[PDB]
Amino acid sequence: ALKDQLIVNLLKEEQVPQNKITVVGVGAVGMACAISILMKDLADELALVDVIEDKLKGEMMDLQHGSLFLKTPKIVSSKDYSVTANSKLVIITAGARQQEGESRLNLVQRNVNIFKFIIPNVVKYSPQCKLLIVSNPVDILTYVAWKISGFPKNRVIGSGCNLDSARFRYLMGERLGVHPLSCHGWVLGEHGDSSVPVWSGVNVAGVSLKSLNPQLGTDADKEQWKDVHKQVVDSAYEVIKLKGYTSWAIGLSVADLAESIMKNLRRVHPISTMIKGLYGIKEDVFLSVPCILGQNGISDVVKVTLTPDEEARLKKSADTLWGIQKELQF
Amino acid sequence: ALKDQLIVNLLKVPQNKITVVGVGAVGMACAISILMKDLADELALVDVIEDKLKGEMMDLQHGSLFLKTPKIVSSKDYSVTANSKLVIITAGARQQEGESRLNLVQRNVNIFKFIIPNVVKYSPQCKLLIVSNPVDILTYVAWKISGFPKNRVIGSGCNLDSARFRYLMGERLGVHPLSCHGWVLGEHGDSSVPVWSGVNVAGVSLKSLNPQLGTDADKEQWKDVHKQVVDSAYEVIKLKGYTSWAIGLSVADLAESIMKNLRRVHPISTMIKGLYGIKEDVFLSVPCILGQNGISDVVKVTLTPDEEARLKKSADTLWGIQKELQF
Amino acid sequence: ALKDQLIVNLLKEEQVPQNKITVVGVGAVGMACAISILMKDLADELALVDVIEDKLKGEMMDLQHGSLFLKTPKIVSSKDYSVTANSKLVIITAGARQQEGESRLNLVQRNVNIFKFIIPNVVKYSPQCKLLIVSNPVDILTYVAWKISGFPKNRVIGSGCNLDSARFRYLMGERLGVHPLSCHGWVLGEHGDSSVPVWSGVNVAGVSLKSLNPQLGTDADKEQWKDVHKQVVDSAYEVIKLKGYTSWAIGLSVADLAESIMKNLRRVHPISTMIKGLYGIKEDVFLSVPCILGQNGISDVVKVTLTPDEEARLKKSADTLWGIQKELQF
Amino acid sequence: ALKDQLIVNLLKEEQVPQNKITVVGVGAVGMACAISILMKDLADELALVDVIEDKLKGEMMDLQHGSLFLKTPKIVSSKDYSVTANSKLVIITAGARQQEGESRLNLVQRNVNIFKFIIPNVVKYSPQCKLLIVSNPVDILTYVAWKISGFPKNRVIGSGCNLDSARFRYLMGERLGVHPLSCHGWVLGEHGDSSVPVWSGVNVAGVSLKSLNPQLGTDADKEQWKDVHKQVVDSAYEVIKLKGYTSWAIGLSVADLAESIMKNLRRVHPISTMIKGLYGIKEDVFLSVPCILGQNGISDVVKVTLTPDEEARLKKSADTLWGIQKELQF
Ligand SMILES: CNc1nc2ccc(NC(C)=O)cc2s1
Ligand SMILES: CNc1nc2ccc(NC(C)=O)cc2s1
Ligand SMILES: CNc1nc2ccc(NC(C)=O)cc2s1
Ligand SMILES: CNc1nc2ccc(NC(C)=O)cc2s1
Repeated sequence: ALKDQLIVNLLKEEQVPQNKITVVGVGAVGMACAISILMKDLADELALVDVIEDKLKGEMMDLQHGSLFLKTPKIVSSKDYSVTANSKLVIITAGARQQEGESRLNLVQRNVNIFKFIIPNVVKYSPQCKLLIVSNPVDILTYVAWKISGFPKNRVIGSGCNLDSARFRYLMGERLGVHPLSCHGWVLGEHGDSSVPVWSGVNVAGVSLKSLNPQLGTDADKEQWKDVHKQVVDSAYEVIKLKGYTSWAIGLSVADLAESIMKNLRRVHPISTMIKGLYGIKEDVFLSVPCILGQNGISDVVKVTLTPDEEARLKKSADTLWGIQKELQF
Repeated sequence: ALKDQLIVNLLKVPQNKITVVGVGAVGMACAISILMKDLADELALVDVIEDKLKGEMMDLQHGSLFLKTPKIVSSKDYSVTANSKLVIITAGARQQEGESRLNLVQRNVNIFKFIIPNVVKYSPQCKLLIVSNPVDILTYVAWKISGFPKNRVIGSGCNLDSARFRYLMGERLGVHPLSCHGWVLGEHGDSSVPVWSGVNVAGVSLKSLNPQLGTDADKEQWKDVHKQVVDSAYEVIKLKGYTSWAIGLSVADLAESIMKNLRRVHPISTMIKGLYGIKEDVFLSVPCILGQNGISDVVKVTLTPDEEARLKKSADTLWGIQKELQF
Repeated sequence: ALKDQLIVNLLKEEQVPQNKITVVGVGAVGMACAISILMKDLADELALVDVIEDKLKGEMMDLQHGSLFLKTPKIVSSKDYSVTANSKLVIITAGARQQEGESRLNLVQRNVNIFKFIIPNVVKYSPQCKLLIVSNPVDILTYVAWKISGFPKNRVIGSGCNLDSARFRYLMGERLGVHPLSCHGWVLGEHGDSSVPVWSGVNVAGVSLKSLNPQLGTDADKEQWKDVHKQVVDSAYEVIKLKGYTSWAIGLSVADLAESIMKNLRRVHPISTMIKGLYGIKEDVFLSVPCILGQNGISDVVKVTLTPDEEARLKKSADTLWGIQKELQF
Repeated sequence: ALKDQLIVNLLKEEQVPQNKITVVGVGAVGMACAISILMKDLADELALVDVIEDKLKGEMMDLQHGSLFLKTPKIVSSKDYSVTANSKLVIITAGARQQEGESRLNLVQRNVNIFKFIIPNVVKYSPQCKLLIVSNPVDILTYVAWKISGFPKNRVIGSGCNLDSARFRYLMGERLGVHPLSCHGWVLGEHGDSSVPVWSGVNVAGVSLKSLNPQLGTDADKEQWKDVHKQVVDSAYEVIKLKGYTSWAIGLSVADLAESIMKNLRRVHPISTMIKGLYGIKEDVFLSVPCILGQNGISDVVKVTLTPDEEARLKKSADTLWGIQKELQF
């Protein structure tokens, strides 16, 4: 054989991937996660799982054909979860998505049913994985993943408000003429209608914008900064209305979270976690708060100081989400 | 104003602007890969479907926190493309299941009659990167319509075909594609030419280890690797309905050589009149040095009698189509 | 020629670089700036200039030999400033540097005299450039480079406290178990002994550490956070005491500023610019305050809200700098 | 405590890194390897070891102070090898270095002695690491580390001719007006004076320069391409004369090798390995041939077809190294 003429093999294999990531679902969100992760060099192996064989194989092939331009030497796919074995991070994007005028919360019974199959099959083959949930309603489905998997809370993460805050910071940037990296501000709570802009923390160079205008984000605000939060809440729906779905931004947001996990960075992200014990919340609610993210998932939670109004808005989001949790049928 | 309370302003054009024409799957794959390789300080998108266009723009803009391209704009109106260093054309009818890219030619020539003069109007000194199919004929057309000197009119050509060939060779050999070397030239399509004479790892000619390499007499039928290269788009189209990611990555690799003036060699579409035994204004892929002025030099690959035959055949097939077309 | 057999030239070769950077000085600082810039792919041409013929050629050669691993296709050097033609960014690292036990301010007479030569030669060949001053005392020398150059003040930028703030954020993250990217805090004023830690802006996820612990950074602070700023002031002197000089941190700091300039990012950095008009300051003092940095340099200045003590401290830094700058002749 | 007021901790972590790299030796070569590996985001922990305590701690601090600009969250140093525990890759750059005019082979007994201390300490704390030898003479010192470590030969790699081949490709590029990435050519054998340029493999776009010019690299060569290989052999001496040492190109070369290993790329590099059984070599000689390099080190060797003259040169290189190697006191 030509190969053996050209190459002397010196070593019996033992290929056990060291930085493997799995993306479950090859819809537009999942493939946006994939290309973003590939282009950030975060993994030595990428596996894709879905239920439509042809679509899955074609997406796998299309990525493989770009390998020259990449640094991820093994891209694989199967309907069978054994392909995901030894993943450090498994990203769940499968399930029904919201239509125009439909709340993400309306997706819950359909995606719970799907999760009942996906989660046990995922955790089966990857004892070291973190589970990053992207499917919606993301906060409820992170709770669901946690309950079905039996994983400890640090290992079950929801993409949560990482995108909402990125959007908030983009829109703020545009108003001030400053790059979003230098515009700081947190949208917490539900990834959806009841999210909470934390005006008290919104700043450039440590300068509190609320300190300069204490009516920031209220109806009295002459510059109507609340509209920036409204734009954040409406963003997914506006993009859905224009191009049919969203993909690129969530892909990049998920890639940003993957980077923190895979590279043990311990950056702070507003992502879905259990918050029993904070802000007077006494039940097992999952919602976005600022969490320190690394190789063991969420190891630490930042206790954001909230005004009485912000705290009320967060408890409100927490009641909403708990109310849907009480509808869950395991 | 809050802004004025916060910031003292002291000072009232982009220098590395890229435009992508067409926000179909190819176009948007180009856009995401360009954004993720930090090649541009402004990205403009142009298409004719207003809602689709604005939505893709917005979806990109929402990821800005995670990118280093501070201005992302879109419009149907080509004034948005002004001052582009590079303009990438991906628009037009796209390859369909079970059909040659050559089936798309007249309709795309018609559309280029509109797009190209509008691009030239707002960026008279850009480099044009044609991706639309059939890319070899459309690169020629772009050149004729624009009036640009030929160095500034480049087709994505066989960059991707060669990438696919090096992936497949790497999979056979257990080696990364970066370390597997080999060229697919000619048409970006069914008449492409694998230059077996050049295929090598670490400077070791595979033909030296297997003289029949790529012929019918090759006991390990490496010709099938080229067959896989030719069929690849057809199979991917059959499976997922179009191709996007590999071509976006390929186009971004080329944008990088242009924007960074790398002078790397790529098998990309250029006018081959008076080279490799060819007499008409045919564009096809040969290895070209690519940089800030586009294509400045061509590598004269030493072709076997056959490889030269296949290459002249690929040229004939294309000039066959190009001949009998109206513009 | 083999070249002509191999290659047909189709185009006359009128090369003019589009993203050229020059580094003046190939001491440890300049070469650290060089390698960091080269590894962030910010330039299509790198020019080096110094006065020691052999050292310059050797440094250039060593970089050139790495070209396969880089994406900067032309690296050149010369004593003659014609080598620097057409630069978009020129970085000045040349001049005397402080010994152990010597103030950066003690370098000023030597480095003013050298700037009288360097600055007109840079401007002669790079009429479109921004000037990034790194040579010390950086605040006074930015003022000097501005005066000599005839450039507008937006295009004459001092590396300032970009490094001091990076040190502060590193030390803070170390204490808190958080990546520096998520620890926010500004050190302003002189890049030197009179710098000001802005405790009122120090935060994680928008949470003010001073609201948590009002004594933050005072002598009554039970965790002695003032020790963090003292480590920042002393950093250069400690590293100089240990390895003889500093290089890697300042190289990375300068590369960070080069990125914002070359990619027109409009990030906010604490860098040296004129502050006449703010904080009661009447004279042409240059010091660090947070500025928006982009392709035309510093286009905007953020007005940080300072406590009375912080502001008094910033005004004293200005006074210190004016004390030396008022005596300069050039 | 302020940390606890700010942050709630969820779990006591496994603080064991997944992608740890250690650099032994913090002279110019070691620190250029360090800055390059930092800027390529290859590791989640960088450990430095050397024997001079002050210089060691100064270099650690200087790197540490740039953390904000990096994605390597822990940088540590110690003269104690406990600091290196759980390294995936340990890069040995320590020992005496070429003075001006000095042959790398002249360093051999000094560096074998240093290695009798270094290697067992490294192996104690990372029994599963790959070893990357950079110290000179690198071929013989790779043999020494292999013998002392007791590792299987796949896990003991010498940086070899990776740099010599990068230099060759740089020079060919500047001759042809092509980027080094698109110029191909292999320099094999000893990293030093007896290296062998393989003229038969020298190509652009698969076009053999020898096919164009049948006298390429020979005494008859109109254009004296052999000068190009002479320049490769002479490069380190020239740079040492000019700047006193070499650092940047070797830093970049070592980082490129680290990348292949750490990301399991399975690229081919001309690096130091045992070539017993090739080219009629009957003894445990280490020298550079093209090797497939990945997460288990050197898994495969490409068999280059050499002319009789090229093979004779290569066996000459083999004999030279074996003369010294075969009599080592250890
Ligand atoms: C077990 N049921 C399902 N598994 C999966 C896995 C992936 C996907 N994909 C999408 C895009 O929703 C859908 C389903 S439905
Ligand atoms: C007739 N003019 C046209 N311009 C454009 C510009 C972009 C596109 N988009 C695609 C993907 O075909 C289609 C057209 S048709
Ligand atoms: C008097 N002019 C001078 N120009 C330069 C340019 C560079 C340097 N080098 C350093 C490292 O200070 C020193 C001088 S002195
Ligand atoms: C006692 N053995 C030694 N270990 C080491 C470790 C590092 C270095 N460093 C250099 C610069 O040679 C030298 C030695 S000598």
